[PDB]
Amino acid sequence: KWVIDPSELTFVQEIGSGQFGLVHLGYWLNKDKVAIKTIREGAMSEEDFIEEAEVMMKLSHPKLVQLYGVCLEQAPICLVFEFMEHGCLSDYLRTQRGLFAAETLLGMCLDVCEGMAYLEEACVIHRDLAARNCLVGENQVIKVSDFGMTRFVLDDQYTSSTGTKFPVKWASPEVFSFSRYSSKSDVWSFGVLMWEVFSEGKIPYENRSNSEVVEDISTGFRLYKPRLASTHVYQIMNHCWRERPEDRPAFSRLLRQLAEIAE
Ligand SMILES: Nc1ncnc2c1ncn2[C@@H]1O[C@H](COP(=O)(O)OP(=O)(O)O)[C@@H](O)[C@H]1O
Ligand SMILES: CC(C)Oc1ccc2cccc(-n3cc(NC(N)=O)c(C(N)=O)n3)c2c1
Repeated sequence: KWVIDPSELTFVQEIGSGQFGLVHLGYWLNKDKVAIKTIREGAMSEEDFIEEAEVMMKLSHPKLVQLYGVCLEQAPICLVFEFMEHGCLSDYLRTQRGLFAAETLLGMCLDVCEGMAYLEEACVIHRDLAARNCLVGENQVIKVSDFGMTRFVLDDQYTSSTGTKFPVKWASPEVFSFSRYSSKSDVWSFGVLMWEVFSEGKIPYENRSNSEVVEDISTGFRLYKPRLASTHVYQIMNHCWRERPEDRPAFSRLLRQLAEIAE
């Protein structure tokens, strides 16, 4: 089962604060060390989430952070995840800026691409892929996390394309216009993630408001090439940012293309 009883969890240390609550390092009885995220009441549709648990627990891949289960005996509920020692990728890049070899940055993109190729085959859409949603583990492995979570977030300012906190910077035109999510909209987001990785954690379109990003993208403007990205890597980024979803590569194609470049 995916239900974890409160007696099977022990909170050891606070890791940090998230959008919807605290994150602790803890232990899960007879299992492993875990990261536990406490979810503020009202932040997510808990009943909708619990309905998909039996199906979603079957997803397992080396490049996806495992969500082991939920502790829901009383509010606030807890989500129990695999512990990722080095934390989020966006912070990891920013803190180690200037210490990365270009091969390591391409390797991080390849780990994410592998995890995303598994979700694409599984017909699971992430909806908010970004470096902030990737985590860094043992020996600097990158794993994707939080796929599908925006379908349960109750704050309309984040989930509505016309909302003030919407992640427009990682959104394809059909997502920011119509909320038309697909694995091809995740490919657009993946191109922005590659830009974040090769820029060592810079924020995309930092000099633009959300409406300015929409106008810029719609008139054909794209993110500039980071210094560390080769012209071949930047070409693949641009393929992710094609206006028509049908013209973007699938993750299965990107994985082969990026691997050929790396190997
Ligand atoms: N699985 C995990 N393992 C280790 N640290 C984690 C894990 N999930 C989240 N964290 C850490 O918890 C903090 C907040 O996490 P996150 O829940 O992603 O907040 P937010 O959703 O606002 O980004 C960050 O410092 C992040 O590195
Ligand atoms: C206990 C888990 C399996 O329950 C759910 C229920 C609904 C879900 C809906 C969307 C996505 C889910 N989801 C998210 C996951 N992992 C991370 N790191 O976010 C996993 C997994 N199997 O590792 N499943 C869900 C996971």
